[PDB]
Amino acid sequence: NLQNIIYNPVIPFVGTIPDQLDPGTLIVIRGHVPSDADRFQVDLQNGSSMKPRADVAFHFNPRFKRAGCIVCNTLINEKWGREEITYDTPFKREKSFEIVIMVLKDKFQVAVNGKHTLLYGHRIGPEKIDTLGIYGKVNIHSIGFSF
Ligand SMILES: CC(=O)N[C@@H]1[C@@H](O)[C@H](O[C@@H]2O[C@H](CO)[C@H](O)[C@H](O[C@]3(C(=O)O)C[C@H](O)[C@@H](NC(C)=O)[C@H]([C@H](O)[C@H](O)CO)O3)[C@H]2O)[C@@H](CO)O[C@H]1O
Ligand SMILES: [Cl-]
Repeated sequence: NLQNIIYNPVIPFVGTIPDQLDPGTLIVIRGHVPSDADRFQVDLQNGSSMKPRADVAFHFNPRFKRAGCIVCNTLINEKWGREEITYDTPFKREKSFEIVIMVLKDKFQVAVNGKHTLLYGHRIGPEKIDTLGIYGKVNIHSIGFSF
């Protein structure tokens, strides 16, 4: 079932993932976007090194300026790849949310508040993911895993 690794963590949060993200694994993140929020990110990482900066297999980046959007990308050897921008974003300032990330064989599937939001094909073997980090202006109520 779901095994939360932490509640109301101080942001930025960087934690180690208890088990390998094998296809079928779910990542559940419940939080809230503060009214003065410009953006925030959830990064599935390979290690928690800050320098050199640890690779980010999956960069889930909601942005709030203008109409808003969600930028997804991958950071390999401290270099960002091709961005995959999703314009149909459900995130809003002053609103709560539950993010469910499904780890499939060839990609991540993300749904927010029960509604499908986006897909992102693996650019790095998901098996190299052992750390989860949450940065930016966002309040997190919980982070859990379903292996
Ligand atoms: C072409 C275009 O649309 N403009 C891009 C612009 O999107 C891009 O912004 C960066 O986008 C990546 C994802 O592709 C990340 O979202 C970057 O966010 C972070 C990061 O994690 O790297 C957030 C982090 O907090 C920032 N660190 C600091 C010091 O505050 C870093 C940092 O500012 C940048 O890495 C410096 O380059 O960004 C987000 O900045 C930019 C930069 O790649 O390039 C335009 O062309
Ligand atoms: Cl797949």
